[PDB]
Amino acid sequence: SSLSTAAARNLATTTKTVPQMQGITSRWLLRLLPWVQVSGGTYRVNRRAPREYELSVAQTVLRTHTRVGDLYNDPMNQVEEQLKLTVQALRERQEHEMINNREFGLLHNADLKQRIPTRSGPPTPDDLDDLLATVWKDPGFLLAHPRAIAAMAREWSARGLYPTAVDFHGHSLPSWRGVPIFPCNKIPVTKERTSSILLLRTGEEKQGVVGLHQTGIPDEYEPSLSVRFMGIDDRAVINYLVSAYYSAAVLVPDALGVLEDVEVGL
Repeated sequence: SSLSTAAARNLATTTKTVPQMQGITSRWLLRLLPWVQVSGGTYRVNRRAPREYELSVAQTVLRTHTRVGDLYNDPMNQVEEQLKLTVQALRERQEHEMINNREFGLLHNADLKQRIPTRSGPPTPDDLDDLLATVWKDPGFLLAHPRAIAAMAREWSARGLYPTAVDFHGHSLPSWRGVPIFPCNKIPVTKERTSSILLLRTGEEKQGVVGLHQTGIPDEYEPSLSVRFMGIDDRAVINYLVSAYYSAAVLVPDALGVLEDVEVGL
């Protein structure tokens, strides 16, 4: 019964699948942020000396054995799958740097007048209204941690408020006064169980937060991402350099607002 079935499997093929990554998340900042093309890796912003923006690089070395690249290509190209997973990891760390970097990160490039605290510590609807009023000109969307979103929803339930869920493209999302709320785990949660909420206006024509990249680069794989052969070493390992160029820019101080010290709760 079982032995016969196993023996039969010995002459059959199993259905496998691409390696599955638990880490892969919904990189909402990359999808929502408009991307403006820069030349020479430099972008000038005339602010009321102009600020200079240099493209940062997220790069890594992909090492693949020569045997893997030669033999294991029958059902699917293993070097291509390794490249896809490498690009996915690159995009994840890009999303992390768009928020947490000390040079162009959103959490650190916010004007001191635009950062506001919470009156009591939980993210009450009053704090949401204050955050909305900070960026009062065409507010694009809110970005928060899942714990933060849970905390705001518990304040809504405690106050007897059921906010309408906006339908953004094919996705239904929570919203506050028409402003869609997007979850992002890259936003830090401190050991005191506190986080931050970001309200953004997006667009170059609206003087909002934009993303900076450079498409067209040579040896390009995906837009603004390039893969280059580096060589084979004495142990017969093929090395590839994969590089993605990216930056962020807030055109005017009022395009970004931060609600700070949000008590998400344990």
